[PDB]
Order: sequence, then structure tokens, then C-alpha cells
Amino acid sequence: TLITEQRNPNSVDIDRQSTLEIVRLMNEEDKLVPLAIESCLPQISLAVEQIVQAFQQGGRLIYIGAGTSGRLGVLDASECPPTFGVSTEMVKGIIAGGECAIRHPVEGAEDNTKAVLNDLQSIHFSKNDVLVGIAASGRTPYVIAGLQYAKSLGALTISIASNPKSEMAEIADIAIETIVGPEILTGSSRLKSGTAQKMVLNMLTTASMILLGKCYENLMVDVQASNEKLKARAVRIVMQATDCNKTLAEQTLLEADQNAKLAIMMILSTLSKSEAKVLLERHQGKLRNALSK
Amino acid sequence: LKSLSTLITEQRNPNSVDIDRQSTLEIVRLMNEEDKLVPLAIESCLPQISLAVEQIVQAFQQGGRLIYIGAGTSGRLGVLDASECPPTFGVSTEMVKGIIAGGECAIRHPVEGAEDNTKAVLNDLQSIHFSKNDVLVGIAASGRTPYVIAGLQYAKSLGALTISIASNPKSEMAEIADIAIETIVGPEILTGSSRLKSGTAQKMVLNMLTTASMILLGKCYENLMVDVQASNEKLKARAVRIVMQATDCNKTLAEQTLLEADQNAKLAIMMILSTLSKSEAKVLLERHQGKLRNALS
Ligand SMILES: CC(=O)N[C@@H](CO)[C@@H](O[C@H](C)C(=O)O)[C@H](O)[C@H](O)COP(=O)(O)O
Repeated sequence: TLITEQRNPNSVDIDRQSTLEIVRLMNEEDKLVPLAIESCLPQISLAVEQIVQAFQQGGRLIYIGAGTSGRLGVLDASECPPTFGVSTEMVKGIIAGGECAIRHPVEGAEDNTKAVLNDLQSIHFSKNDVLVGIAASGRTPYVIAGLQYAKSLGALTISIASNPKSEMAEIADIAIETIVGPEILTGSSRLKSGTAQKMVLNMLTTASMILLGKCYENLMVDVQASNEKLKARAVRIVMQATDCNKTLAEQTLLEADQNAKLAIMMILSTLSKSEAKVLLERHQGKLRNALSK
Repeated sequence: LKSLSTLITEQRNPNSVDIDRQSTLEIVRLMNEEDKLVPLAIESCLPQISLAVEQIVQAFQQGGRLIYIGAGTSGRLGVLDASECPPTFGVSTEMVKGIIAGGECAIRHPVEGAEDNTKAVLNDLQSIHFSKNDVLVGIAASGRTPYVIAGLQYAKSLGALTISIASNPKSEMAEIADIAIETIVGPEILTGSSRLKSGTAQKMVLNMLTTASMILLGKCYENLMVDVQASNEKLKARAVRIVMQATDCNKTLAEQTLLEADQNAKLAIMMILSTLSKSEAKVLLERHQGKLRNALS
């Protein structure tokens, strides 16, 4: 009786339509997703602010889910250290069934309310951490038990689901409800619900990191340059922020240990490396504040 | 700073110059406004996506596999979409495969240099015995990731159909590939953060490539995925439910017909709706390529 499980009347003839019609239909349904997220903007906004607050108190952003949801959690978290320069501990994706569940099934993983207890305890989940439970259905027991444990510790709990008034929503402090409508292939939550979940998670990390100063203007100043594109982007970023040349950007970057934010601080302040480090620290890595003062 | 200024993926977004000073709600609203651009960008790609699906369907029918390659988020999304196919469609793990630069180490974190390593893609493709009957989909926002470029070249040299998905127009990847899909989502909210709009566009396109191709293989009755073989207890319950949902019959007929059809839900549905016996239903279904409603005339 859940929306996620309903049949979609616009896809009833999909088994006899042309290739173009099927993809047109899917693309049409896809336009529903950003609209569905729009209803959720106030809750998402509140989520970010609370996450930022938790980050400032030493807590982490923890994602849990099974199957596609858990994989999306891992995907979003994976990108935080190279984009924002933070540790792997800061945003962690946990998936039902562990490491292999990223590619492979794990029978009963989504129904194992005992395992989520172990999974959260082995990372010492605490009152200061934030738990986001992700399940299109809103009733995945693994996620439910996870949320319950987090709530019992006094931790902030966020639920992301695609059915209204879910059990997950009831438990969680903040209920994000992405009502994307019945899927094109009945029950295929990986489609619109997966897309919505990616959009929401992308917001939770991007927005919170922007607010923690993990960027400057719209430049990725905390990027970890682990390849040719990224190494060239760091140089580019320093030039964009300072109007200096390529030679000076590379030189400073080298001196700043490939830290573009530090390099920018050094160039726009004429300060030495150690003093630029000192001023940045004193303003929590917020380059704008470190230069404003 | 090399030629990155030329690529939309590396360009600055006018709407987010001050994003480090905008309020929390302004930030999420902007990300949301920009998200709206993505299905629109994919709309203009529908004819190429169609061509790609049709090619993939031929390959599936010729015993070929659908192979995804990429680095970083792209690679991960290839792996994501492929990982979902066996449970979603009741297919073998071999039929859709996701390969990511740097292997299993890259799945949770970056691997230093992996996207640059043009030798490694040769090993990765050879290790799964990539052949001319397979379809290679190269996935890269920038359209110039050398790992993926070399991937495609190797595939092309074999005579395998090649598909590229990129977010910059007229890319090197597009030049090499037979079918070029070009999702122009515009500059990201955080400059160069291709995990965002490009990642979303990538997921949407991959989802179409697998979902539409599976539908064309006849896996569906109306908008139900019915190709399930009840090899154990939990697939049986899923089969019974889908037989019931498709034919509006009761649990009794669904369970009995499942038995007579050797645990094949699709054939069970065929028997019930046609009133034909197992062997007869099998013949008629084959004559219409395993497409249920075409067979039921
Ligand atoms: C830009 C960034 O800081 N991180 C992301 C994307 O946001 C990149 O990945 C990182 C480096 C990784 O290896 O985890 C990106 O996914 C690859 O460079 C693929 O680029 P592309 O081939 O054009 O799709």
C-alpha cells in the first residue's frame, strides 16, 4: 500500500513501447525528482545547520542504509576527503552487510537489526554524531533499529524516505520525505528514489562543508590533488583567487604542501607559511574571515 | 592550470560566486534549481540514448555483456548501476559489469593516479575477457580522463561497440566512441565538483541504459518485472506475488501454476492468461521473443 510499491499508470504499456518512448517516459518522470526535493528544502536546510553544529562539536556525519541506499551513502561520503580535505572519519557511509555489500548482495542484511547495533558500536557512534537513515520504503528494519539506537543515545537522527509518515520518519528528529511518485518499473526504488537520495545527500555534505569554510567563493580550495586534472585545478584555483601567475601559484603550492587554501592565504597576506597556518587555524579554516581580519 | 578553462566542467558558476557567504537555505535552493537543469540536459540526449539502448539490446541477444568503465564518482556510479541488475532483473552477475579505475581500492576512496593510468585499463578489460561482442560504456564528466579514453580505444580496436557519456561537448571520448552521449549540465555549484550535476546525469543515463534494455528483452508484463525464477524460498514468495499482481489471480493458482511451469514466473503468467499447458505456452512465448503481451495477441 506504500507509494514506493505502487504501479505507475504512465508506464503500464512500457512492455510494448519503442526504445525512444521508454527513455522519454523515464526522462519525464525524472523531472519530478527535483520538484519533489523542493518540498523538502526547509527540512534539508535544518538538517545541514544541525550537521554543521555537530561538526563544530567534534561529531561525525554517519550514513546508514541497505542495498542501493547504503551504496549511495558510501558514494557521497567517499568524495568528502578529496573535495573538502577532511579525514575519512568525518563523513562515514555504513552499509548493511559490510564492505562486500557495496557490489554484492547479503541475504537478510536489510532485516538484521542485530548487525546495525554492531556496525554502529564498532565505530563508537556517540551522542555527538549525526545519523542519517536512508531507505526509500521508510521501513527497512536495519535502518529502523539504527535510528532507534541513535535516538536512545541522544544523537540527532535524520531519515530520508519516499513514503509519507514512515516509521523511520516517526523515530527521527528530522524527516526528509522525497515523494517522487510510483516508479516506472514497479518497485524499482533505485530509479527516482535513488536519484532523490543522491540529490539530498549531495546537499547535506556540500552545503555543510561550504558553511564550515571548506571552500572560498566557489572554488574548491581544499581539494586533495591526487591526479593530473586535480593538480592542474589546484594551480588554477590559486590563480583564480589571487590573480597571480602560474609560476607563483606552483611555487606557493609547493611551499604550502599542495594546500591551495594555505597558498591563497600566503599570497593574499604576504605572511609566511607558519603565520598563515596560525591565522587560518584561529579562524577555523575560514579563509574569508582569516583575510577579513 | 592547463586547458581546463576550455571545459564547462571546470568553469565557474556565476550563481555561486558568493556561495561561501550565502545562507544555508540559499545554498540548498541553488543546488535544487541547478538540479532541475539535469533532466532537461538529458532530454536533448534521448535520441543518442535510444541508439545506445538499441545497440545494448542486440549485444545482449548476441550473448554480449554491458561493461561500464570510469574513475572516481563516475566509476562508482557504473558499479552502483551494475550492482543492482541481478536482483532487479533476475539476471546473472556477468551481464552488466562495473569497472572502476584502481579496482576495489577506489570504491570507497580515491586511488592516487588511477584515472591517469592508461596501462591499467588494458589489464582490467582483459581480465574480464572483454571482447568484440561486448559493449563498453566509457563514463567521464570531463570527457578526457585518460583511463577511460584508453579503455574506449582498446574496445574500438577489438570491433566492440563503444559508448561515451560526458558533460563537455566535442570531447576526445566522443570522437573515439560510436555513440556519443553529451549531458551538458553546465558549471557545477562548487567549481569542478563533477560528483554533483554530472554525477546525477550519469546515474539517470545509466538507469535508462539498463532499465530500458531489460524491458526490450521482454522481462516485463505491463510495468511489472516478471522474469523471476523461484530457485529458493525468498524468490518463490516474490514470484507468487508477481504472478498474482500480473494476472489478478489468487495465491492458490499462482502457487500451482508456478509448480507446473518449473518455478518460472513469466511462463506461469503465460499459462494462466493463455489457458495453455506448459509446453504449448513455452512455444507461443518463444514465437514472440519472450514478450508476454505480444504473445497473448
Ligand atoms: C573533483 C573531486 O575532488 N572528486 C571527484 C569528482 O567530484 C573526482 O574523483 C576523485 C578524484 C576520486 O578519485 O575519488 C572525479 O570523480 C574523477 O576525477 C573523475 O572525473 P571524470 O572522469 O571527469 O568523471
